[PDB]
Amino acid sequence: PKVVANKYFTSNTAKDVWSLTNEAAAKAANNQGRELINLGQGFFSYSPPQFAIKEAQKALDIPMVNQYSPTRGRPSLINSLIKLYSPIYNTELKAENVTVTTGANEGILSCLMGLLNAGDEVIVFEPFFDQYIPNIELCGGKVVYVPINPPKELDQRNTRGEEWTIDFEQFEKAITSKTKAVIINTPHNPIGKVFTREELTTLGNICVKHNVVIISDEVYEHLYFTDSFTRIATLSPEIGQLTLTVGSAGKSFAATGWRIGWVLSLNAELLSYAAKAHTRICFASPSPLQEACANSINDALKIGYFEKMRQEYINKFKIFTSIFDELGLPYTAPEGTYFVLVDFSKVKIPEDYPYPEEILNKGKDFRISHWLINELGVVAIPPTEFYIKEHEKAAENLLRFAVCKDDAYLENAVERLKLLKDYL
Amino acid sequence: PKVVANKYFTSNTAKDVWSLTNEAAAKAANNNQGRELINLGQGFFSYSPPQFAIKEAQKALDIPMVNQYSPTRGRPSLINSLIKLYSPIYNTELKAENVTVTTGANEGILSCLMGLLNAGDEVIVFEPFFDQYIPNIELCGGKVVYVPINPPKELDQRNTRGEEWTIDFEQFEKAITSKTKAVIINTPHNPIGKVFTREELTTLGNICVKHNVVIISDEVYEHLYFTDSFTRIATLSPEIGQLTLTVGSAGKSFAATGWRIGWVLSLNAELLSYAAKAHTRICFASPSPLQEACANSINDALKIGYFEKMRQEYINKFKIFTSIFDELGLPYTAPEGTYFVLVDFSKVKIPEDYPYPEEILNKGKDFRISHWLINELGVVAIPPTEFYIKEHEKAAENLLRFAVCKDDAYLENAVERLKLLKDYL
Repeated sequence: PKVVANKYFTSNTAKDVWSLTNEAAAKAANNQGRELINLGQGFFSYSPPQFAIKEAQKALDIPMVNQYSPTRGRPSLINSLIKLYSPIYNTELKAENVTVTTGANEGILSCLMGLLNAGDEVIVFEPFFDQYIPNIELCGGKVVYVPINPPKELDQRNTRGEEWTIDFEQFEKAITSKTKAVIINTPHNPIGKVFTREELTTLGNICVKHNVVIISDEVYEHLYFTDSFTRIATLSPEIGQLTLTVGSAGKSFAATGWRIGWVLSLNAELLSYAAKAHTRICFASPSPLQEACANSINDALKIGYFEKMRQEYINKFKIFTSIFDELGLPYTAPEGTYFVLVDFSKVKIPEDYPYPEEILNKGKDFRISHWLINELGVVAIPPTEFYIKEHEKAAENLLRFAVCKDDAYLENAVERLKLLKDYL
Repeated sequence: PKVVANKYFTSNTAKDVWSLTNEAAAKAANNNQGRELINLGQGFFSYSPPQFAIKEAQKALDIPMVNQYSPTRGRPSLINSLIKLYSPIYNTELKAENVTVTTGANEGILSCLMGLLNAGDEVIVFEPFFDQYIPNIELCGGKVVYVPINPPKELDQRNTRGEEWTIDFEQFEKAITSKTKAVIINTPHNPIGKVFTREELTTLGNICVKHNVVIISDEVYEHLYFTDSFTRIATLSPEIGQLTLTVGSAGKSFAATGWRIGWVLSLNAELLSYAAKAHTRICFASPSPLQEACANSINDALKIGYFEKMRQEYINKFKIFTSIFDELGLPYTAPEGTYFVLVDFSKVKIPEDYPYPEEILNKGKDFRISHWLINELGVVAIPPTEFYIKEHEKAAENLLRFAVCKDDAYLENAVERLKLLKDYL
């Protein structure tokens, strides 16, 4: 039959970067004698820590833990979060300041749905997280894009996080009477940038001045390599009253398939809206995993797991970034996350290399990623997918690498990438 | 500060049935002083899922990658078990493209609606409706259109059958416009317990193919039926199947409501793809360990007759429970499926001046009957008028919904307490 479906889906038919990257990989395994090395997957290749696994198996042995949890979450998990974040915020947080969602992505969607009215505007920073766009638009929202500008020096030397910056003048100028909120991602995916207390302080105050809700995506909150990680909500009472901070159990415990997340806010009424939306979207989040997470947070604090994970990742990047320092390719040292942006502009690719008709329209990186897969057998992600075409040139030379793999895998990627010397 | 939230939530402020019932049970626990309350208002199991499912779940957690994101449409393993389970039921060798895993049936129904709806579209629901249907439809820009499932005229004279509750199909078809995108059919029905027949579903389906209206069949209770057969509308005719999206629920099938794993199937691959795309944008991927647990639990269930075992177990639960209404002379609609039962309380002599909170004076009568029952007997039941639009409400104003998804002992204890109704004749 000829059913008319939602126009939002029928009018957006283009393959996305995963779909296109998977096809290229699919075919490049032709590289025979070689196994493709995938650094394009933004999720861990290994298992969650054993203590996490054990808590989940125990939880399943508790009859009612297998049934619907209260809509805002299991008290046990809301309590482990109260315990964990109360010291961080300097408040004796209560249940009203916490709400559990089915992962950070649906937690963000719950924030957007509880706050948006047809026509409303939401600002996002480029390179943005792919899910942000449909979440906002599916809630009747209009997306506004202000870039996280690269360093002019981006492709001559290795850059830092604080070198990618937002034009807070340009940002305060995108705010209108239709602006309901702004999504801020720190540590940033894919820049790895950890927004500073002042970069964040300015934003915070701008928004309280313009009464704009701050939806803060802090899923990589535990994965930072700077002396400190600043939470914009803990900056100044007024900012905190306008901030909804999202976290992820999956990214925290290397269990992306668990689908447990949470949203915290000092402004309980603001939060009630995300909570009510969550109730109407998912109703309740996975029960056995909520209990596992409640106990894992405690197991984690007791054994210094987060610090240990941060060191493991400092190591992983030491292993990985080394070949780029050797090859001469600049990159922005990650301040957090397990993502790294490498400039491939200096790589000499045949000006007549054969690319699919599907990517000639795309920015440069889509072709670089394609070549790299067919020629070196290494999968990397082109970041211009997280841009609006007109703001996209500032990164058409970059590639995103995800190092959430075990050390050995990373070292073998470094060896394969030595072939990048056959192209200066 | 002063932030304008979504008006949808700021406009719908009234307390729902759950809040009211819970409150009433609170102030009533005092009085009931030495009497524990009997809660038959909870629509979810009070016990653990079968030990075989529990074990599949703990085992699944030991496979590393099973703890990371699963493919957006579902883990192949679960899709395979679903293809294996339904291919014989349908009459096709179903493929991955006819199956899609969602985070429970509720969010799968939402995914279906979000993939098909455009601003202004209309979706028809049948009263009494499942609660989540309304916001799911409206949050996606839909306008809900209500058509009641009419109760038998003998409803409060004698026990009735699910088959006696009927949709007025001329009224239904007459409610279809060019704006009508889909209709939601829930069978076995929550809460009548009605198992729509092959004939009821044939006529419903033929009407839908005639007006090109998508059928969203909520069949989470597909395994919990007491009739000879359970008709799946999508298997009635190729034309009906092409307009149908059928929903299932791992939590309702395996007594595991906290797992949040469901699925949507359709012979129309393109129709299904829209539900899948929506799911991808709503939750991205469903819980991985539990999908794997479900993949295997489905295989275990077929090799041990688990679904048949649970049907018998529920036939017994109702036999235990309904027997008191037979002895008391209170008519009910014998359930044809589900673990819900609608019982008529119109005969109960509740004092005409009995006090009720201002909050429920405007509510259908059943809300007050529920209030009274909690206070005077310490038994919790839900007023089904919550699942009606006010203008169609009357037809169920004398009913109370009970849910027997409790263990036999608890049910037998409920029966003993309910004998007290004898004093109110």
